[PDB]
Amino acid sequence: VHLTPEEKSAVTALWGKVNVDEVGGEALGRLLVVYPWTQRFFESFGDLSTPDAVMGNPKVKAHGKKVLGAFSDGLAHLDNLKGTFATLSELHCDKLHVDPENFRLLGNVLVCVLAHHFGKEFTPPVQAAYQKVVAGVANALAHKYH
Amino acid sequence: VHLTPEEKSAVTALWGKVNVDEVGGEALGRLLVVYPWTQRFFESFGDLSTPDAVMGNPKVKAHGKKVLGAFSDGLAHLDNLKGTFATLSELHCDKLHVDPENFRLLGNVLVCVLAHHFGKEFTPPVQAAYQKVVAGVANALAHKYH
Amino acid sequence: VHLTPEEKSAVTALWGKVNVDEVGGEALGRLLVVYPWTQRFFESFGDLSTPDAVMGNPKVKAHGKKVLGAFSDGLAHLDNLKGTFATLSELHCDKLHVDPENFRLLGNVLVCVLAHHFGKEFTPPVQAAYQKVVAGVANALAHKYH
Amino acid sequence: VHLTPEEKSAVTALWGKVNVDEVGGEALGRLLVVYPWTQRFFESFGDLSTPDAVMGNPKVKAHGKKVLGAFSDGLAHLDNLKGTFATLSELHCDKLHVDPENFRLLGNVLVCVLAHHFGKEFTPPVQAAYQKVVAGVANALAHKYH
Ligand code: HEM
Ligand code: HEM
Ligand code: HEM
Ligand code: HEM
Repeated sequence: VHLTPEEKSAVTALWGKVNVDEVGGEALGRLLVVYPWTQRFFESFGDLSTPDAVMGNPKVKAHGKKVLGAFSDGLAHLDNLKGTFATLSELHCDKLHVDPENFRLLGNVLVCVLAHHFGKEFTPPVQAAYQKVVAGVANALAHKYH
Repeated sequence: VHLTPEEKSAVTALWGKVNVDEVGGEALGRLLVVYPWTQRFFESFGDLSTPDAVMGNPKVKAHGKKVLGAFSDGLAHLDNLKGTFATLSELHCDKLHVDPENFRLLGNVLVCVLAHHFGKEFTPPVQAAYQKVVAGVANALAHKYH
Repeated sequence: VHLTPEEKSAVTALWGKVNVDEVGGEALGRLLVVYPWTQRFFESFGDLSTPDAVMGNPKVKAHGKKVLGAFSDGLAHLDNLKGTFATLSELHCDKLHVDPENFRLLGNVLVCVLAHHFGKEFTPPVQAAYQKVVAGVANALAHKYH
Repeated sequence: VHLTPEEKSAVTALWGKVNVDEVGGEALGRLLVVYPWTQRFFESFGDLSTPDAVMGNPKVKAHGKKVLGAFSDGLAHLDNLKGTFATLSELHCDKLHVDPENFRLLGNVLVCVLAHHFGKEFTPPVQAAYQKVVAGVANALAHKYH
């Protein structure tokens, strides 16, 4: 990832204020609603049969928080997303066999939640910069396939 | 495209409240900022060298109006998108050689721009519903390649 | 999916010399080797942990003959792709939750397999028409998500 | 790009047998036939309106060789794809505005062309490795957008 210094400062000025509970629940719930094939990764979590069921689901909510913590770390290490994510790459690729496309799609969902939460401060350039971050994190997650 | 009763009703309702003059222009502007290669189709519109020149460009705006009204037509014809866009497919495909992937990408941008503006009313099932709509429109635009 | 009368004759002609006991299994196996996440759909098939294991697996080859028969059904009914895949789309989407991207991949794998077996008569236009046919197939298999 | 010592050994021996004057022209040509939107980048090239026009265009073959040669540079330096391609990445991204997806599609075409000229030597593992390699090159060409 390269961010312009104007992009960079903005991107992290905004992350400072992110509610991980709201953003994490919204992001992961919306993945499973918008892209329902993804549910077959979380059969364990229980009831995922409707949007209310997915969104209220406490394990869905709790796992989104953890997902966001990882992105929080990606953020604090944009120079080496590939090392930051090396072990998560091994988990999702070697063991979970998550399709790399789903990494992209969660990324894109995360972006549209942030437009939803960053409000007026979510300008075209701030949007461009977060799309780069979640694309780099996606590529880094899929690294054990490459 | 298949939508359920809930979905369609909230779809059109949210769509009722969209500004005709502003949204297409913000989505078309955002596409060219986030995905800067798409600028190659619009160089005759003027200066696209910075985010500010893309977003403020009057042709980008004015053209975005036509883009938004095309989607509007699509919403009115979800039954027959392929027939609805047959003429715009010839234009984009045979004459302008727009990559199918760019159609997809504008739809995703239009989805974030809705999420940005309608915050809480852009529920997960309404996002799912707009995702299905824009991808349908993208497919029908790409019909000439197929 | 549009082919010219030139296109379909070339395509059907070539299709006639496709070894139906092996091309299917070759494409399924190459899918499984080339994009190893797809293996999560077939864990009841026995040993898949080496290229050799995969390519030898009798249930890969058994299955591929069935895959190949469904592409022949597709090739016969290009004006009725959606309808022709209605039942498989129910299976693959509502029962098996296969990601749509994987339908596209298998298609592309089937393309390189044909090229691998034919040469002489696998002209640039036949390759283009087969890509179209397989993209039509994948889009029909994903119908239930649309 | 990681390759296994067997993949690397096999991949290099195959590339040893590639006609550097022809395979790259066949790739670029088939790209232009199969995914005909890519024709719009080649503004110098004259007539691209039929498959013969694309495949025998002198500039298609001459440019094809340059492309092939750059792929050799990558296959030689698999630990150093970002560096090997930095200058091409500027060109393609900043100056020419080539969509990443198209870098990927050119890769996939090349893979099939190889499949087309090699037969059983083109094992499932060798296909897998080339797909890795070509995706690596696509990602290093798109570096300036990231
Ligand atoms: C793209 C960004 C993503 C990030 C940053 C991320 C992050 C994480 C983290 C931090 C864990 C917890 C691992 C542990 O310590 O044990 C995890 C687990 C998991 N992730 Fe992801 N993930 C991502 C995408 C995906 C996607 C797209 C899927 C599936 C569609 C997925 C499926 C899973 C599953 C199934 C688990 C195991 C959860 C469990 O413990 O039950 N992840 N992920
Ligand atoms: C996916 C939804 C899209 C819709 C609904 C749409 C709709 C339209 C409409 C209505 C026109 C004008 C018809 C006329 O006035 O003669 C048009 C023109 C055009 N569109 Fe699109 N379009 C879409 C996507 C794209 C994309 C992704 C690109 C390029 C990145 C693109 C590039 C163009 C260009 C270059 C023109 C001609 C503009 C001019 O010179 O006046 N469109 N589109
Ligand atoms: C793209 C073209 C595809 C075609 C034409 C196709 C065709 C078929 C057919 C005809 C069946 C029914 C078999 C039977 O009743 O015995 C089937 C089953 C199945 N397909 Fe597909 N398929 C395709 C893609 C995929 C992909 C991409 C996946 C996963 C990566 C997949 C996974 C399965 C599975 C898991 C079954 C059930 C397997 C079993 O229990 O034997 N298919 N497919
Ligand atoms: C993905 C692998 C690719 C490689 C290895 C590659 C390599 C190169 C090379 C070596 C050059 C010439 C550098 C020079 O002579 O100054 C070049 C120029 C170019 N490439 Fe690519 N390229 C790739 C993909 C693409 C794609 C997908 C497109 C468009 C669809 C594209 C469009 C061009 C254009 C328009 C030029 C300039 C042509 C000219 O000089 O007239 N390339 N590429």
